[PDB]
Amino acid sequence: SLSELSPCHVRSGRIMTVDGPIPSSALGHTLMHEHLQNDCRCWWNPPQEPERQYLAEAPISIEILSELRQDPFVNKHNIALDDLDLAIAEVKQFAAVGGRSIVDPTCRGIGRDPVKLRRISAETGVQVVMGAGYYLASSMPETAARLSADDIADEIVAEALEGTDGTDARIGLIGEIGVSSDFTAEEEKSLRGAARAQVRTGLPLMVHLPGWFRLAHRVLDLVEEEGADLRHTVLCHMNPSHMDPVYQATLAQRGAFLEFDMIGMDFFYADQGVQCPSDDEVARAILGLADHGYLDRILLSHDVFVKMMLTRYGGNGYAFVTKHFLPRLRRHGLDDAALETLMVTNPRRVFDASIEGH
Amino acid sequence: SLSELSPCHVRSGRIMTVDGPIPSSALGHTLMHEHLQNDCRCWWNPPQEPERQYLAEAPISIEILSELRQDPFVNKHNIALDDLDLAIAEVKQFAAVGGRSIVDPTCRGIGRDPVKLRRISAETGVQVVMGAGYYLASSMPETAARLSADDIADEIVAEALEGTDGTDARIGLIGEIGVSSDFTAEEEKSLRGAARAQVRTGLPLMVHLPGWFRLAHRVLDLVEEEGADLRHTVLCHMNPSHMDPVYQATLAQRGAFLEFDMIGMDFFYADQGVQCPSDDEVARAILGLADHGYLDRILLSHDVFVKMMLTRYGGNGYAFVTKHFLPRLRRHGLDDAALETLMVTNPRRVFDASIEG
Amino acid sequence: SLSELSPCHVRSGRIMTVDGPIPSSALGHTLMHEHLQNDCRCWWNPPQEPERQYLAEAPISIEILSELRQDPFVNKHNIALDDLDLAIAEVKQFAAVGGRSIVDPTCRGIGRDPVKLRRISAETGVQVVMGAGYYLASSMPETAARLSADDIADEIVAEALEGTDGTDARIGLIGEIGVSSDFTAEEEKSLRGAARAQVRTGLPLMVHLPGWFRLAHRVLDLVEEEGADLRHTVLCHMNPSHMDPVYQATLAQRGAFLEFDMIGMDFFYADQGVQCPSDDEVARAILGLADHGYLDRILLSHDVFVKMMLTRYGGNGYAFVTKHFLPRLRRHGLDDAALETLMVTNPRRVFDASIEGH
Amino acid sequence: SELSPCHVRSGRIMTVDGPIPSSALGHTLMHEHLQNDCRCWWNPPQEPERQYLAEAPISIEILSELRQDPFVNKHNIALDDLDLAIAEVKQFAAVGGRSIVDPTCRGIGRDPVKLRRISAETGVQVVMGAGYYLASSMPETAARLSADDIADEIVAEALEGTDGTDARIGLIGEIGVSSDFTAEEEKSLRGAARAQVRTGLPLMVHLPGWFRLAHRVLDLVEEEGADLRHTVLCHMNPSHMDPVYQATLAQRGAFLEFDMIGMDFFYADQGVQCPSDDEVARAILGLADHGYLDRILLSHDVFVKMMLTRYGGNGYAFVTKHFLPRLRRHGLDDAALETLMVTNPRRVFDASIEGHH
Ligand SMILES: [Mg+2]
Ligand SMILES: [Zn+2]
Ligand SMILES: [Zn+2]
Ligand SMILES: [Zn+2]
Ligand SMILES: [Zn+2]
Ligand SMILES: [Zn+2]
Ligand SMILES: [Zn+2]
Ligand SMILES: [Zn+2]
Ligand SMILES: [Zn+2]
Repeated sequence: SLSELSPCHVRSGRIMTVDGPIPSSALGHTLMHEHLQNDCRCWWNPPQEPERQYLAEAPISIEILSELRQDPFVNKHNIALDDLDLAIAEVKQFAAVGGRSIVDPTCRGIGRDPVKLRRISAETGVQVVMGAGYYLASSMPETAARLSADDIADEIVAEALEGTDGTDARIGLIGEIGVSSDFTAEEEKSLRGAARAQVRTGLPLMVHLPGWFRLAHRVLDLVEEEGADLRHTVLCHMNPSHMDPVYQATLAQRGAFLEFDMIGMDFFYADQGVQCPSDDEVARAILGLADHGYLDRILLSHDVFVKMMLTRYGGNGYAFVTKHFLPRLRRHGLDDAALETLMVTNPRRVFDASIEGH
Repeated sequence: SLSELSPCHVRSGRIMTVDGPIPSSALGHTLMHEHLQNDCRCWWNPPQEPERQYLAEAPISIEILSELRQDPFVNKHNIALDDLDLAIAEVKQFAAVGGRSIVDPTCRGIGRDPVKLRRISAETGVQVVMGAGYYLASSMPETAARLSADDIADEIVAEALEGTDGTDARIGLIGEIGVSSDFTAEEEKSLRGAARAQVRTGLPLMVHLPGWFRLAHRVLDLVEEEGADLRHTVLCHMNPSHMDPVYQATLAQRGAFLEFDMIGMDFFYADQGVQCPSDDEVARAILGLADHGYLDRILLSHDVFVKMMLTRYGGNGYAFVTKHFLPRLRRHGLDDAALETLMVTNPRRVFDASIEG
Repeated sequence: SLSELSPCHVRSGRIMTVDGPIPSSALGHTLMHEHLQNDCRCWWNPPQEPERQYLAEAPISIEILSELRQDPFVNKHNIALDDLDLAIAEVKQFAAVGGRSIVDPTCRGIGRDPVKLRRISAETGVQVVMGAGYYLASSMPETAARLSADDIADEIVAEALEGTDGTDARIGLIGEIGVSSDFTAEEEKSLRGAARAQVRTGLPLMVHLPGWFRLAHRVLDLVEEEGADLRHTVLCHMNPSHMDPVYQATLAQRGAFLEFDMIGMDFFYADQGVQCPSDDEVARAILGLADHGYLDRILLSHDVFVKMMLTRYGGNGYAFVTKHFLPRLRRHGLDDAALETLMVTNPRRVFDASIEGH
Repeated sequence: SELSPCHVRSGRIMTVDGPIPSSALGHTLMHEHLQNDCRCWWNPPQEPERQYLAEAPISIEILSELRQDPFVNKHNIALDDLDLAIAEVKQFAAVGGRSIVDPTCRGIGRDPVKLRRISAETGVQVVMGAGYYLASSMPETAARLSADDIADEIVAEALEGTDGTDARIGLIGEIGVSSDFTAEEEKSLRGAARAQVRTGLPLMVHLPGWFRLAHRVLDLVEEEGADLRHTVLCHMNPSHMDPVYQATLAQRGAFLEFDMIGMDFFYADQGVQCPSDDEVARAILGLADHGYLDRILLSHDVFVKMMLTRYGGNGYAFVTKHFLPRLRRHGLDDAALETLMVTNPRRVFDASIEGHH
């Protein structure tokens, strides 16, 4: 009969960062979905072609970038953000263009580390909000199998109230819960646990979608069924469904945030046989959603999750959305006020339910 | 006329390479539009902000590739393909995947050099066809002002029959004739001279178009009134108008080749404020044209023209179309017969009028 | 204090017809929006060109139908359904093809008459449901100016519980509430009173939209803030917005019924300068709405409201949707189950909240 | 030696009342039937509940049903009321109409005697067509006829007379091509095409509007050596949603005739629906936007009694009185309306008229 709400629940007016609560007004210019450190080794796509073996063991170098872009998971070096010093330098680029906060949804199974997040936040001066929960079935630890939906919910609640991974750092978002195109029983159990935790903690809920598929409405049905708040639920990886305006708009209508977290990402995922859309295509979709009154549901990010996405390795880094995509949205007809809404007001809205709509 | 026809005119069944004539059947798997060596200094886009000054004088390195992709012309090192050894290595990648010939439309003003082409063909074993004529106005030498359209046609005729740039290497195509969005009086004179040379030499004609505009029909009107053969006229840079199927299909109907020579190029040209389309968007356009029966008018290439487009500098190289785009077209529905038509039959059709449609 | 619910509220399982309550299961094959008798003289479009003067005064004859189709409101004889015997014969055609019920939304200002409706239901054997409330501004009674939103709600509640126009006939639907492209303060007051009546009586709410505009979301916003049930709110005249799938789908997602009540109407309204879409264009829009999972929100009717729409005058009559449009929907891809859903299940859903969705 | 005295390069047009300079054609309807017989398309109702729609004369109370199955009514499928035809045509002259091209040919009731009565009484100039229509309407005698025999007949009607009169044809046309494109219809079309070469008159071809046989039709016509720039493709209305199909046909040089303006019936016998005027207007705008305004023709194809104002139809003045205003609402200016109703019809019959909007 005790309340389990986070001291930084959506009706508190505060946000839980790895360094403690901050007023929602201090969030400022924000990147809603970025990985600062992680481990994607489980997604390694072994080259079966004899001609393509050199791509697996070699460290990222300028001469192999083209091939990596057509199959980023083929390279072992690429699939792990484990360079803290580089992470710090790359994040400083964001801070250099006004960046103030970063939401890191790296959860259980893919390298979440509060100790490392605090080091980055302290050295960069950029505020960091940490996520929680379980990812895709393949990344789930041996122990998850014995856990019930409520057991998973309990773990999340504890991280929002007590601490995480043996530290007193607490989460500020229940996030990047894995839902694959197969939407396995494990994943459903995981999502139900996250949704129940959303109700118990009052924290925003972020769900990883299989972007090239269309399970978003089924995802929201489940969240809604568990009693969670759709207006504080974020649907990740919307970029690939840019050509389905009805799909995207009806989702926004239900209240969920539509996160276009793949800005700048243009890879072809050989494994899945899917292509990331262009920024122009995404820009038009965003323009369409805004024209239909859903501007306050749109979120932008890069979803940096591999080394080749850092500028040091030829990538766009964490300052690309701010430096290059915003000007592109301008070219598509969006005004300054809209840009402020996208990078500042909407992120705040995800965490603060008292913020008026658009 | 007759005496001025190239030994390899479009009704000869032969093709003129920098190393001499070859039967059209020997052309094989081809890239219709690539620059092996060139000079694009005249297009350098000086960095306005003193904060981007480093992007101008610094050499290309993996750490600045993102910025360069948003403004390729800001970097001086990037705007000139001048390393022959690298050109040779990059071209071998194409040969390694079945590549047999490359058409280099580098013409006057942008660094055409028959000696270097011959070295590349010698060391790679890849057949090279050399272009000719004048490019965009800003690249034209001061001596071009004195030339009449006929004088320009005469120069082209001489390179088709006797030699080029002080060598005995003869051209096998007229082109990458520059037409800017402004279509200046000089560019018009240049194009008329090219069209007249097309009639006189009987060689294919290739025209550079400002891809983000829609001047193609005006271009064909002029080529046609000058008496040139539209069925052996190639319209370059069609990638940007992928969203205008009527425009593209009507051009194909008139008989011209639609060259999607920007496969793999995804830069944002800041100077002009235009964006290169994605390969998926281009693939859909190609499928559409084929659905309407215009498959025999489609050509593919990369238009490699700056350093960052080579694999050595993080780019796609000359083997990308073959290795990665053909599979993409396969994913879109084109069968193997169609891929053979695109990389072998069509290129042959450009140079040989006897190939059935 | 004390309940004001109609004996046939949406959770009653019954429906109020001019002849009393009937189980919702008895509604059957239904036309959700038809006028059996009405008066549209206040919408006459006088021909400025003296050459077209003859069309204004002349009676409807086969010789001038072409001209009338290009400007229906030019003819005085056309803008009033006043022949009860013809109405009865025309309605018998609907019954002749399986029709069981008709919903007549003719309200105050446009000729609502419970006496006539009863004679029609009596002689045709077709069940008739009567609407209520006020229509567009220009048709509103002088007295409506003094009425407050609550007074309007009170009038509607009285017709749902006691009787209407001096009779004991009670209403079964609240509506064909007028909302013009101008959405005047009076129309807003009218709609607010209607929505309050929806909450108090529990009866369905039907709203007239200026189809060629996009005010539907603003309409639902108002019905929503007044506490009314969007799930039993019908948005009329959706046909003209067939080319705006995002707009239509997002309205359906909010829960409102999308009424394509202009089936068969292909006139050009000279006055407004608007053109009625073709049945093929509408069929495609309907297919799309269904493809997106909104089939249970789709309603179909003719909105017969002028003499020229009756078969006697060369028009389609009341049996057109059933005899000709359903087959067209089949040619487009809909099966008999879907057709059954459109003409029976959905109409029942309008009046009965116990009907399962999907 | 077989050119009509009013061939397309003569500057003249052959009407049923003799030659007239092309400049005299004026405001014209390119495809209308003044008198005809469509009894062969009788679509009798096999259900008792629709038996009344068969032998009953058209009346106001059955119009809805007829619009859903035009051929179900006997009275409706024959324009045999000359007095009514005159009255209806006068409506067209009343709004500026000067000429009407009647493509009614062999098999569907062509009658020079009746056309002359109509022209004399209304003051409207009439151009008469020729050739054979759809397979199901060809006479038994056409079976033995070879393509050349068919062309011979057309030539005689162009130079000597028609059906025993001295009235001569001014257009070869409304040649029948069904969705099946039968052997007999192909022979008919080849004969028409050869006659186009011999007489130099324009060629008009009936197309199964809901299909896509136009390019195949133009292929045949072209190989028979006929003039594509004076070939008219009828019934383009139904392919309005295929801008590439329509634009490419226009690029080949043929006229695109939207002769079903105002026609909104559902042909139960074919299971096809006539498009709305708004949809057609959009298609016309698109073609003009891509520079094909000079290839666009408009008409009603009045061919059954219910299409006459007396029977609730639109009559022969609808295009002029109601569709032009619709085109204006869509964005076309007055000069474009002049181009559509006067200049283009003249272009059909006169090759000396230069192109453009
Ligand atoms: Mg002979
Ligand atoms: Zn993810
Ligand atoms: Zn992620
Ligand atoms: Zn170029
Ligand atoms: Zn080039
Ligand atoms: Zn209404
Ligand atoms: Zn109504
Ligand atoms: Zn016809
Ligand atoms: Zn006809």
